[PDB]
Amino acid sequence: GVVISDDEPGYDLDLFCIPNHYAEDLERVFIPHGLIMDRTERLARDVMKEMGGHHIVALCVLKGGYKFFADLLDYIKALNRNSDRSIPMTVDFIRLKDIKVIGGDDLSTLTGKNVLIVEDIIDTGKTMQTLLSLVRQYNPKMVKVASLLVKRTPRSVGYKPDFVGFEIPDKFVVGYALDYNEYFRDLNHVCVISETGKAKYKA
Amino acid sequence: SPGVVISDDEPGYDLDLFCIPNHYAEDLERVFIPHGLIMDRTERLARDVMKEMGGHHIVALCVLKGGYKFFADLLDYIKALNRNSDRSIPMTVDFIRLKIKVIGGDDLSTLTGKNVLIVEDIIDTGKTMQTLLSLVRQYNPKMVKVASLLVKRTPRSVGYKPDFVGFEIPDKFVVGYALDYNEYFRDLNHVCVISETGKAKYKA
Amino acid sequence: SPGVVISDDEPGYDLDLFCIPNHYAEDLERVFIPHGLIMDRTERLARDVMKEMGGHHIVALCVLKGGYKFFADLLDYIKALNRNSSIPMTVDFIRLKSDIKVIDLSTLTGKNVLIVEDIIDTGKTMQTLLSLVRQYNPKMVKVASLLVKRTPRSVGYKPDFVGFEIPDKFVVGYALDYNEYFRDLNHVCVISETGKAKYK
Amino acid sequence: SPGVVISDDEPGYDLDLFCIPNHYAEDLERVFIPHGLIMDRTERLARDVMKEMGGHHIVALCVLKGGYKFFADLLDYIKALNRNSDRSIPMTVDFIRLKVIGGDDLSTLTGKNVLIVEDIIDTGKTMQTLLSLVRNPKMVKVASLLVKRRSVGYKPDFVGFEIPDKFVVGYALDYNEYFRDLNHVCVISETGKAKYKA
Ligand SMILES: Nc1nc2c(ncn2CCN(/C=C/P(=O)(O)O)CCOCP(=O)(O)O)c(=O)[nH]1
Ligand SMILES: Nc1nc2c(ncn2CCN(/C=C/P(=O)(O)O)CCOCP(=O)(O)O)c(=O)[nH]1
Ligand SMILES: Nc1nc2c(ncn2CCN(/C=C/P(=O)(O)O)CCOCP(=O)(O)O)c(=O)[nH]1
Ligand SMILES: Nc1nc2c(ncn2CCN(/C=C/P(=O)(O)O)CCOCP(=O)(O)O)c(=O)[nH]1
Ligand SMILES: [Mg+2]
Ligand SMILES: [Mg+2]
Ligand SMILES: [Mg+2]
Ligand SMILES: [Mg+2]
Ligand SMILES: [Mg+2]
Ligand SMILES: [Mg+2]
Ligand SMILES: [Mg+2]
Repeated sequence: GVVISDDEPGYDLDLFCIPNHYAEDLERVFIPHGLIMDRTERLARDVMKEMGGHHIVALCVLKGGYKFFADLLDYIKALNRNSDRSIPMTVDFIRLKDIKVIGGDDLSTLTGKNVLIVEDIIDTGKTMQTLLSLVRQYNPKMVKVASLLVKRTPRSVGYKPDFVGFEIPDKFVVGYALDYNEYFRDLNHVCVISETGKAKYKA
Repeated sequence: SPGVVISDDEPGYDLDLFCIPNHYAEDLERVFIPHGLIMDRTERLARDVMKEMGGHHIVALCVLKGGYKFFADLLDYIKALNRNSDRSIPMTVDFIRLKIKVIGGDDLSTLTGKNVLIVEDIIDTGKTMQTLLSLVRQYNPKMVKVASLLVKRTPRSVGYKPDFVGFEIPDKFVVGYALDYNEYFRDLNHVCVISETGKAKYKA
Repeated sequence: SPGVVISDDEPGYDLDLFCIPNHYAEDLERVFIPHGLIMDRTERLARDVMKEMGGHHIVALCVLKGGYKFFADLLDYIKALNRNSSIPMTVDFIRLKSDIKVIDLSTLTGKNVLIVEDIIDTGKTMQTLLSLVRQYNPKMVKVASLLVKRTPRSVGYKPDFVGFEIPDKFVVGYALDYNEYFRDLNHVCVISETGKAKYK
Repeated sequence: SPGVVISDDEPGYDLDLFCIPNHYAEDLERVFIPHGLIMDRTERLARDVMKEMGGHHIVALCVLKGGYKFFADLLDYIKALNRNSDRSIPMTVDFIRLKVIGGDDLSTLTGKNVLIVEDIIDTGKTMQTLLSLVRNPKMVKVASLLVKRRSVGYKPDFVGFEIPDKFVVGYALDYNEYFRDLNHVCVISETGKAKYKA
């Protein structure tokens, strides 16, 4: 994936269009929306090259997964209608919130199927451990994992997704559906929160 | 406005004039609402939402599964206004699924005293919507509004009208733009009507 | 093949259902082809061009000014296809204005040329253009026009690629003008007669 | 604003991290500025243009050929601004090539807010000539996607990116007419430079 370095300074907010209501709440733009798009376009092709023979169930991990999920699937849809290659897709949504699971339940749709799990970020890798444990209970034919972000953290068990958008430093990022206490999901760029932001939006 | 009126005698478009996924080439009969028309209409709807809810925080409630495409696009159009004006609608997002079984039901307590925009793919009998409204109302939100991409002209037992409507359509079964037939056709950008071979292939 | 056919009795859409620049609000009658529909049609056209001319080098020739939007989007869709397993492209621009006047075409020589136009009406412009272009000796010439107007005032011209076939009404938007106005409008619309009076 | 500053030591991106035109696979070395970044910056530039020029009728002048992509995208963002706030002004367009080749009469620029749209400013001699010609418009401003750091000291009013003294192609910028059909700003490889050599 795209490696973002520890000393990556990001961009000044005044160079980009940002939501009026978060103008004072962000410190820098970390990953511009357009960069996320470009990288996701390539990821869609990588997904096709890998899982292209088969019908796939795309499993969206809510809430933060929703933007990456819709965009990735859209790029995949563009391939399906303009190429000879093909991945017929059905979709499913799951939420993990010590980790409670909502919406599976459900989920025999996964049995004997090719599963593409779609996540916003891998940090400790624990959420993903909980998910795979539940997916195992339905006996899928194949499981692949795509994550927009993978965080470089010593708190990691060492788990790595098949498809990675960006490998990022051990910093807390928001935007592109990633939240701080449910705020900042309504933001297209991945960014870092300012001092004012932390205090204003703290729980 | 009651949205864009698609006539009862609308023929739709020959599949050959559009790019459609090859795996559905035999399973569809006509494109009924082109993806791009949906986007154009959704852009206007975001501006309508901004005019009616602007300068206020909203909880945007996505009704899975079929609502997910309209939800993402509408929110993207709203975000475009948010970052290009000094008028702004700060938004938080939530998800719910109705299947009548309700899934994801315990973030509904959090709606108390809030402004809620429910986002749906379609209103047919209206029973899903009425069920969902009464559920939200149990938690006393300050305000509830409903946006629905499609509303069918069909007899309804109550005369409910959503606040924002993309298109008013004939009483025909449509698929695409996340609307399904037995989970198929969600991976299709256009709204379409299904062929007889489509109905048979994917019949549950 | 004759493209998306828009009927003579087509009502179009009420302006109030779309986002439209305020400065054109009272000057338009209806929306005829929503920007997004233009996009969806142009995506298929890209694939049609890739099917006909694929695997070979192409000069894409933009006919200014009205052709510029269709040209940009059509090429963007072709480039999208090119990022998958290819039509290498160079580009050029030409303007014809009406006696029809022209505004170096040596590039075209021995190449496969795709002329990109906004609209064919009488077909005069296109005969004028093909006449000149063929004098620079290209290997092949194909013509894409977003719009072709159904008219008794015919030569006419059948382009190889056609977006929409429309009624004999004066349209503006998506870079087509009325007296240089309305190019900054993303939808194709029918101009009002009261609208025509406002832009001289 | 000097725009988004791209340093001299900016390495850019490995080609395999992005979707690249198949036919340019060996002809490029690095992605230098991703298309998505260009779009993000252009969106902001659009709002900057409207903040300054949106008070009166704008004539947008496209400098062919390399300016065509930037021009199209910039105006679409401007059109988006103009159709989502109840305040707007008409905008007309023209096209020129710099030898000045083939726009409308320059008297169409009188009394208007003229916006010149360029792909790149290097020395800046070209623009200085055009500017010292275009002049009684109500106002003239220049938007350029790229500005290089042997200049004669001209700076445009709106800058997308400030780049090193490197030769770049893509987003309609060419090497001998090639590479215009490329969405990213990139750097040519040795293979590329000699394959399309003049
Ligand atoms: N917004 C944000 N959230 C972060 C980040 N790192 C971990 N998290 C917490 C995400 N959580 C932990 C990931 P791990 O691999 O350690 O199990 C996942 C669950 O988040 C639920 P939701 O998407 O917010 O509804 C971060 O950099 N930004
Ligand atoms: N794809 C499609 N589905 C249709 C249609 N009409 C009803 N439905 C079924 C949707 N249902 C009924 C709406 P009502 O107002 O009658 O209570 C709700 C379906 O939601 C389940 P999901 O979005 O497929 O996960 C239709 O035209 N197309
Ligand atoms: N905007 C607009 N223009 C129309 C229309 N019909 C003919 N025209 C005239 C186009 N003209 C001739 C077409 P024909 O096949 O009859 O030779 C050429 C347009 O002029 C060049 P530009 O693109 O406006 O700079 C129309 O419906 N809308
Ligand atoms: N493609 C490319 N071209 C570069 C570059 N630097 C200068 N140029 C030369 C561009 N030239 C002017 C530079 P000045 O110093 O006078 O401000 C103009 C050439 O443009 C002709 P066209 O757009 O290809 O039709 C570069 O990095 N890439
Ligand atoms: Mg997650
Ligand atoms: Mg979280
Ligand atoms: Mg629904
Ligand atoms: Mg359903
Ligand atoms: Mg023309
Ligand atoms: Mg004209
Ligand atoms: Mg130039």
